[PDB]
Amino acid sequence: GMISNEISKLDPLNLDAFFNQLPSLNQNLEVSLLIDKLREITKSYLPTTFSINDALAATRDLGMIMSSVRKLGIQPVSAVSDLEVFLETLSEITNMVPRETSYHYGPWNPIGERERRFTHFPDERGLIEGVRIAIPGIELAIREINQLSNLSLNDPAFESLAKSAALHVYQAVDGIGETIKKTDPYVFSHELRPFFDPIRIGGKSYIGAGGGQIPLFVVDVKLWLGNHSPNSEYVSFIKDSVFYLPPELRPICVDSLLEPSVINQKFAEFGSVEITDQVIKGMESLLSVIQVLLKFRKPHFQLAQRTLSKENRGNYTTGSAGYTNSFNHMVLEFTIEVEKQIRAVLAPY
Ligand code: HEM
Ligand SMILES: N[C@@H](Cc1c[nH]c2c(Cl)cccc12)C(=O)O
Repeated sequence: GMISNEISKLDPLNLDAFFNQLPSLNQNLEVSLLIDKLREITKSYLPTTFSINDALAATRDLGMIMSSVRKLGIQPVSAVSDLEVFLETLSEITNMVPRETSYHYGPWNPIGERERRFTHFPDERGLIEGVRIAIPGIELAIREINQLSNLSLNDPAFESLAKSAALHVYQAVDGIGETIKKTDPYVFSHELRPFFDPIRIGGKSYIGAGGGQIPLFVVDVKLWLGNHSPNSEYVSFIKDSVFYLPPELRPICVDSLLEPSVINQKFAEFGSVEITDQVIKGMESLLSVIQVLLKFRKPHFQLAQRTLSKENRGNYTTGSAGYTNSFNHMVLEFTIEVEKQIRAVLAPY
């Protein structure tokens, strides 16, 4: 478990003053100052001496300087070739990618004066608050949904855990609503999106931080996807994402991809045991969770559609992971289909 407060409060590379300048440096395209800071960092710090929390915060801070350079069109590790050993040492300690993710940008990013930010645009706050709210709640919902596999539908503990998970997933809904109300789609495409492009590090390419990196897909795999669609595009996105996750989430995701999902296994229990009143309540509680997922994916799809429109898309047709809104349409159709299947099983009652 990575406690966010213990990471957000760190400044292991003494960059707090620099991050008050960074929005202005990025505005004036001052690539010399960005590159000079990367060079100073590799000479000023023995990263092998860092604790885990220090290395996570360093990844957060160094990652944002790197993404700023990449935003100008320069591969930062090709320009500062000593970065590669530095980043490699850091990722040995974190056992995470040598690059920042949504985790670094949201929950590990401090609130207030020290908040790390690429730009001066307040639309940026919409992305930061979006993932900073979404991630902790989704993580609690993962712990709770994981316990459902080992409870009976007829146990009120089942229904109560699923309800808790639905409440915690609502944090993803609150997160995307913060984005819808603060982030203008046109300012996103033209001012924010360019900071989330891929960076070549040790001969492979790491996508930038993205909303898709909140572990919502982990909820999906345990809850409905399981091992049921082996060749889908969504299982390929998840495949590519497992090792971007914090280590503690990786076994949950891997085992869930290799097992039947909760809803599939609870469908079997339902149509084979004595269907009582607690059992309907328990099955009703799984549909509640799914319906919360839709309360996220429906407005998310609209937001992505206004942003990728001809008028609004700027220079991009994809998200940071290389997909169009078609991918969102497919994840959301998958979820609508589970809601239909659950409502079918319940219709007699
Ligand atoms: C202007 C704002 C946004 C746009 C244009 C946008 C668009 C997209 C796009 C194009 C994808 C496809 C995957 C990829 O290529 O990376 C995607 C995936 C995803 N994004 Fe966003 N997004 C926005 C804001 C957010 C926010 C704030 C969050 C979370 C708080 C979020 C969460 C997700 C998730 C969870 C996925 C994976 C698909 C799913 O589970 O439905 N997005 N988004
Ligand atoms: N969710 C979209 C747009 C996006 C890029 N970076 C983000 C961040 Cl860092 C937070 C929230 C959303 C986004 C994507 O995954 O590329």
